[PDB]
Formats: sequence, C-alpha cells, structure tokens
Amino acid sequence: MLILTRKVGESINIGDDITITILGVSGQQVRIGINAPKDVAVHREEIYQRIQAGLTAPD
Amino acid sequence: MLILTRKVGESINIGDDITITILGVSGQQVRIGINAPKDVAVHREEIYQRIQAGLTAPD
RNA sequence: GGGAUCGCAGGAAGCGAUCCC
RNA sequence: GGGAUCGCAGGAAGCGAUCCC
Repeated sequence: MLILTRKVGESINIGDDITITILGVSGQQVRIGINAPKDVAVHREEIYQRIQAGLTAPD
Repeated sequence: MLILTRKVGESINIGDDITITILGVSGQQVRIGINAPKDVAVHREEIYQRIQAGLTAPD
C-alpha cells in the first residue's frame, strides 16, 4: 500500500494517464473523482466484479 | 471526470493492476491508500509535478 | 476506542500536533 | 445558507433521502 493525505478540492496521480480528485465529503461518506482515458476501466467494487467475471479485456 | 462515492473503509478499482481505499478522514482532510505494482507510479500532485518537469524518470 | 481539526511526507492501511466524549 | 448522516449511481467536479440550526 502507498498512502497520501489531502484536503477536499485537491488531487493525486497514477501512471502517466490517470489523475484522482477528492471533490469533498458528506459526513463520513467521501466524494471522489477520476480522470483517465476510456483506454482504462474505473469503477466501484460493485461494478468491478462484473468486469472480472470473464471479460477484463473487452471486444 | 468519472465520479464515485464511498465511506471510510470502502474501496475503488482502476484498470487490472490498481485498487484504491479511503482509509478514513482527519477533519476536512482525507487519507487514502493505493495498491499498485512498482510497474506504475503514484504520487500526490506536489511530488508528481517534479516528475513531469522534464524527465519522468528518477536519478 | 471513536469523532472533530491542523500540519509533515511515501510503495507504509505512513508520521506529528490541537479539540471533544 | 451551513453542519451532521445515509442511499443510488457513471466517463459527469453526478443524483436522491434523513436529521439539526
């Protein structure tokens, strides 16, 4: 694991094609944004489980 | 931007080599963890801006 | 043990400080 | 207008609901 600490309205980076943002919080919930090409997949765990179901390399 | 909402302790996914986790908050600041191979780089914008400065490779 | 709130930084679910129960 | 607290959900700095002043 690699950890970082920021404030609402700031960003973080991954690779050379992705960026991440903390749009804010809503109590103990957290609003998070992602900025990547359609060249990559980005989803919450609940959608991600359909991608690992047999198609992590779509048509 | 692609956006998702979570709570402290939940997680998010990217590609087939990265995962993200909201470890919790510390006021209006937030603390996040990342889970990727050394085959890719991850940093906050303040470090990332030295990498894109004209090198994209350490010493 | 948990919350609020601020700061310093890596491959570590990091590290420090303030406030409240 | 602000705070607390939660649900749904997508390529959008998205959407909804509960509680308090």
